[PDB]
Amino acid sequence: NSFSGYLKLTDNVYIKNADIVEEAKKVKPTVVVNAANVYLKHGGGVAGALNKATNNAMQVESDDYIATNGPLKVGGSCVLSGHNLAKHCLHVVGPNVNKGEDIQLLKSAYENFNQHEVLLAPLLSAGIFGADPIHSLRVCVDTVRTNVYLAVFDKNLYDKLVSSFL
Ligand SMILES: COc1ccc([C@@H](Cc2nnn[nH]2)NC(=O)c2ncnc3[nH]ccc23)cc1
Repeated sequence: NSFSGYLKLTDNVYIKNADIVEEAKKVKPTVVVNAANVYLKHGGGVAGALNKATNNAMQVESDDYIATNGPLKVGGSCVLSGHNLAKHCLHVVGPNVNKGEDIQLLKSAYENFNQHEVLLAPLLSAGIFGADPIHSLRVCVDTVRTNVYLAVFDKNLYDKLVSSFL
């Protein structure tokens, strides 16, 4: 968990303009969060990038988890191997608001972060899931009580977040 170049927004929320895959390779955190869907199919976005960095080992493990346990619920999570990126990967499902899943479930999604003392994570329900990313950071700040290090890929979004926050 040797994080560098973060800006402290609150007592427990830190932010950096970084690619989460590169941060995971430098820091080797105990937990990296994946922005997953309920069937753990890592087709694009953060999930596709983390899976590609494991050379599809995350997808093969995820398929075995789904065959044995069934899909996750929206707002839910599971802990699987972090492979070469982290000790563990916490796969978290935020609501896809573009598909009618309630925005209220973004709070439930961030509550899964509280099981882990320190996490490297992306913003949840952003990208194709359609939530406003600044709203997602607000929910993160209001819900997560453990130490979260957020990696925001787009510099334009990073600047809007830092301006809206501290
Ligand atoms: C479907 O859920 C999503 C959640 C978040 C996301 C977005 C939110 C975002 N948009 N501009 N910066 N951040 N984040 C990433 O895609 C992302 N973030 C950090 N490192 C990365 N490496 C490769 C991809 C990537 C998309 C989709």
